[PDB]
Amino acid sequence: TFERNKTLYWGGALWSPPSNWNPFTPWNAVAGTIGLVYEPLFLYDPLNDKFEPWLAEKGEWVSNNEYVLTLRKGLRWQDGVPLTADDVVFTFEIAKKYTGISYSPVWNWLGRIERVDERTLKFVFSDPRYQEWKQMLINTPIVPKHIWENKTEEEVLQAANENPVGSGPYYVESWADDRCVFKKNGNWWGIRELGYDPKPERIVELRVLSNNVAVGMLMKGELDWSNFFLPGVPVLKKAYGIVTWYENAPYMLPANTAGIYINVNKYPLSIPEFRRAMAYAINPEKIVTRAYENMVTAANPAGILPLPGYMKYYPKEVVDKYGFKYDPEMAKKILDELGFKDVNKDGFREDPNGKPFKLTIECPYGWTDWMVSIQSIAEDLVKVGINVEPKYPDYSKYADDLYGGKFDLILNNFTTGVSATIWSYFNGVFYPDAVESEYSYSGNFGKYANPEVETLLDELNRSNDDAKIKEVVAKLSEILLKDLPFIPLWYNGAWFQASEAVWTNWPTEKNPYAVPIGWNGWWQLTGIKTLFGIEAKHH
Ligand SMILES: OC[C@H]1O[C@@H](O[C@H]2[C@H](O)[C@H](O)[C@H](O[C@H]3[C@H](O)[C@H](O)[C@H](O[C@H]4[C@H](O)[C@H](O)[C@H](O[C@H]5[C@H](O)[C@H](O)[C@H](O[C@H]6[C@H](O)[C@H](O)[C@H](O)O[C@@H]6CO)O[C@@H]5CO)O[C@@H]4CO)O[C@@H]3CO)O[C@@H]2CO)[C@@H](O)[C@@H](O)[C@@H]1O
Ligand SMILES: [Mg+2]
Ligand SMILES: [Mg+2]
Repeated sequence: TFERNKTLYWGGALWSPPSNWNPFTPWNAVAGTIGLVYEPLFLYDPLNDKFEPWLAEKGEWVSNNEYVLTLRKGLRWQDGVPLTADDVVFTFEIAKKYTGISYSPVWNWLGRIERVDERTLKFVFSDPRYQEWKQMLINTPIVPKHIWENKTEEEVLQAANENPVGSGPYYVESWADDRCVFKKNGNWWGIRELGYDPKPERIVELRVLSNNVAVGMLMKGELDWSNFFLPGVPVLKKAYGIVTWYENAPYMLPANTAGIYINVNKYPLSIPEFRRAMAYAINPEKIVTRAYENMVTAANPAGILPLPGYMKYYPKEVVDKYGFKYDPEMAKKILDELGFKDVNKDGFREDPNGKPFKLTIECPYGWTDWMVSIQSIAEDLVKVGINVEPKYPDYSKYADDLYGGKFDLILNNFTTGVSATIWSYFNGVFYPDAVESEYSYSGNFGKYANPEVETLLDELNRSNDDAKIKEVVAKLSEILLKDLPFIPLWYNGAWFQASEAVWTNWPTEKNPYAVPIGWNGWWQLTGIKTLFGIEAKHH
């Protein structure tokens, strides 16, 4: 049995049976595969807007189109093989050869990677996409050449990669239908080279079928670290000693923009004015109150996260002029203009030819707050005569629906999260390559096309000037508000609560040494630093 005071029980990110640890497919890999096992060149600290060199010792643009990366000495894979610049070169170059790899488009703007010396690389760009490069530095996991280099593309993309060999502080000890057990690598290079020493001997990542199940686990100290949404936080804190980021309401940091992606290839969702009608029909405040007990705030119409590094580009003129707000009369007005009228007194508008139509809205089953939220959204839409039914596929079906574009309306936040650049938000909304691609893992899940938007995304991407960025953000926001491929509704929380029954010194507002979120994508946003600060109450 695992000794209690050396074991960290964590959940909130495991919504399918653990079966994949492939760093090339983080959408399917067990959360923590990126972070615990495979590592990035840099972390990004969103609390302070700062990069922390991780595998890298340093990185800088030495010219308009050359980025010099210096790797730390003494880096090592979990199998003892040195991790070197060879592996970084390979991580990028494998995607030149194998276009099926998700980040293969990097080679449309990266020209070559020069080896300067033993630990230094010079990335030379044909098209220096500064904003997108920031994201690559924290999101691209470095993989071992000596393990992956002889695999075919099918092998690379399909491999379950059981017993993954990464360079990180934990490896996989065991797994089963309800858990993945990570075990500490006592020889992790980071101990010597960074002076970080992860405290848990084991991290047990738990799966539950619904947030409902996690409540009792946290209450009883069976769960230490929760990245679940849990209701009734005031009671958890008062009666069970639960800690959160903020001591008082709203308790939770914002994490991302939750909104509705719309299948623009399904009638009548193809009609931009119909999408604007839906936006006017929805009451985000009812969601904020009913689902979240005011732990979140409603989104501004552009969906720009209420953080300083984003809000410095807020397009107030554009939003004042082109924004939407909750107004059922305006929704009814537009629907009537479009000819969608109830001809049979069933409370549902038929189409202009008198035919019925109805739509689905979906979220993952067991994501209890999103279930309540899409019930609320559906109710709002039905109230102006749009027949919308909530559906709760399991996470895996939800994800296949999302990535494959097989939905009507879908509540999502996967690409609209906290990042090093506002470019990632607009890319997460508009991702042009989604349109012709079978699956999209990068955004624009409803496959909205707009050639003008593509040029603007690139303009923003290529800019390093605040004035220029502000100008382009305004143009992008105007098109977002006119065509609404994505309807922003609220900022979903960075859900974090912890039990102090075993582990203490959690990071909080007053002790902000890490952002304690272990969802995929968040280890590199300093989730990993959680592990070096927590303290086991008892030896
Ligand atoms: O409140 C509701 C419930 O919340 C639960 O917790 C949720 C949480 O709220 C949130 O939904 C979270 O979402 C995860 C998600 O599960 C998934 O892991 C997701 O993974 C993303 C990832 O963040 C990136 O967006 C990634 O984008 C990359 C692309 O895949 C691709 O590699 C791309 O490659 C480009 C390349 O880098 C280069 O730029 C080149 O030029 O072009 C390439 C192509 O574009 O690079 C992208 C960026 O790196 O995609 C994946 C998949 O979309 O990450 C989010 C965020 O964490 O999930 C959790 C649950 O796990 C619970 O709290 C529950 O209790 C609540 O009820
Ligand atoms: Mg307290
Ligand atoms: Mg009718």
